[PDB]
Amino acid sequence: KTFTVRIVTMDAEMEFNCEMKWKGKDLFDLVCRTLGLRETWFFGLQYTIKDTVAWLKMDKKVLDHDVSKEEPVTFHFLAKFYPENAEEELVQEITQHLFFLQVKKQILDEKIYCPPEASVLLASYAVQAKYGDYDPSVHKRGFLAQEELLPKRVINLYQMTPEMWEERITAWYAEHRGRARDEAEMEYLKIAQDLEMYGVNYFAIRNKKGTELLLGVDALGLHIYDPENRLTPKISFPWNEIRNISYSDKEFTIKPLDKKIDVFKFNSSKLRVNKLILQLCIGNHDLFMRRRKA
Amino acid sequence: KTFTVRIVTMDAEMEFNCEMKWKGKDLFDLVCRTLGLRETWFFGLQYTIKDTVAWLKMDKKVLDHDVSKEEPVTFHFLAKFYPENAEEELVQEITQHLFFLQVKKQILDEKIYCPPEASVLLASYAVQAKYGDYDPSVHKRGFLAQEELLPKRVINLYQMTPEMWEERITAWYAEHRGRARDEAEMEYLKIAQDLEMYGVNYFAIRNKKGTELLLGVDALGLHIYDPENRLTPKISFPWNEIRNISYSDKEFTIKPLDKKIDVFKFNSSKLRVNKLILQLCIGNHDLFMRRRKA
Repeated sequence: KTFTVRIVTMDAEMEFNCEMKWKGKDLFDLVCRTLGLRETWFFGLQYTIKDTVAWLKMDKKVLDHDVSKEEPVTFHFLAKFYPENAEEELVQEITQHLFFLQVKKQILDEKIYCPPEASVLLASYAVQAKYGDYDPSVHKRGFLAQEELLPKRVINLYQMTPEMWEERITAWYAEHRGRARDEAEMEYLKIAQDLEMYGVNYFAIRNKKGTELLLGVDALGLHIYDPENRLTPKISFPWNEIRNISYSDKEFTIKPLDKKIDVFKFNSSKLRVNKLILQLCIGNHDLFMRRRKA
Repeated sequence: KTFTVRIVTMDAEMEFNCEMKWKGKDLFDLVCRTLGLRETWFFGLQYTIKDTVAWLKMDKKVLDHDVSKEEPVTFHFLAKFYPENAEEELVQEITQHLFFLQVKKQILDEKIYCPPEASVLLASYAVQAKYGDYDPSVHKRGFLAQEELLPKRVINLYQMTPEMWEERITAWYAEHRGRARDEAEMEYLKIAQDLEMYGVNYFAIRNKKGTELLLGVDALGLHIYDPENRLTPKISFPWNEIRNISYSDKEFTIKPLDKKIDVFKFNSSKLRVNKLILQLCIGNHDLFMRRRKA
């Protein structure tokens, strides 16, 4: 027969009857159809193995994955890949909305570094999206007292009173009058996507000299960071300038298209992490080309 | 022989020896070459007839123009047309720079409406472009005291001292650390180009019911505004939807390509103004078509 699956989006949770033998693709397609989401290339169904993220594979039976067999089998529907320009690439409202909620949560939880003035500008669009137009007759002093709008780190950097933080957000909010909810969420993405950590998946690696570094995998390419600086990578390899990315035991090899550049090798200890790195490299390389033409 | 011509750019003033019989084209080309400017189609050499703007005509002798002959004969080198997409179309540093200075002055002079928070963010990029990275050891409280950074309109909307505005501007300025000066000017333009009044030439007109209205001519088309609202036009005629634009006496006729829409007629009495409207319509329409390979 079927087994119950619970799907958690950034919006809500829902359940479906999964045919005991369906593959990831079947379940994934059903979720996307239900949401009315056709820009499917950015999304996946996430589960966790130990303390590492993993994504359902399209060509593999759902119950063959390393997931609890206990009903309901639960997956989180999330963006696995990010566009380079949200305004250009995200055509549907549902798609824009789900990116907005996912990225906002990353900002509020300090997964993406966001400086204070940017955080206030972002909060003002989140307020527009939720409340609609500012109206001083309805939105009186203190109207935002129970809303989570800013990263905690930002409060630590400024020594302002509750009233002054509210005023700073309101000031920007007042200038968005006339903007529809969906527009506000897109404006939010437009600002967020310029943040240096936006859309980057970081992994601890070691180069051949044994130096601890971070690998960043993103929509633009593969990047090497010093561990103390997640903002600006020291080396970048654009997706269209990489010939091959292979893995064997704890070692990855980045093969440049330009033969004048030597192959770049690094090590990564966890098998489950390496599997994820490969998933993200293949997918990002793919979308990079798709978004460019072809 | 020659006569001295004074050319005023947004950067500085310079003088040239203009041959007694040179045409507009000769003097314009000399100015562009001197600036190292090849993206010349956006620019012209401006003078004033009574209270109205006028542009040097390329095929007419400089001295046959209705310009004061008191040496130095003076022209202002200015953008007459604006790109639809500044980041894409303004490729040379000089072109970007001249656009940046001219639009900034429009903002500071209140020719383009700009709300307060936007004004501060804009100012912060103007500061990055002028001073380079924020350095608190050099840029002490008060370092911006003699700079004109915000529209007077904005300053007068609040009870804030110059030091308080400096604080707001500095907070943003601090977040631009690492941005090159030319890049900061482009960031300024990207924000400015989205302001509702950006790039619009306005003219007082009367429709056939005798109603006072404003004609807006810009890179995208022709627009009809209520005089009390220069931000949002009530009617827009995109350039690719207009057959032709002409006038006879004080009457202009806009002829839609969609025969289902009646021609739009309006009056404008000042001949000097009507000549300017025509030039701006022809040039904008022509550039719009050319951007679209037609």
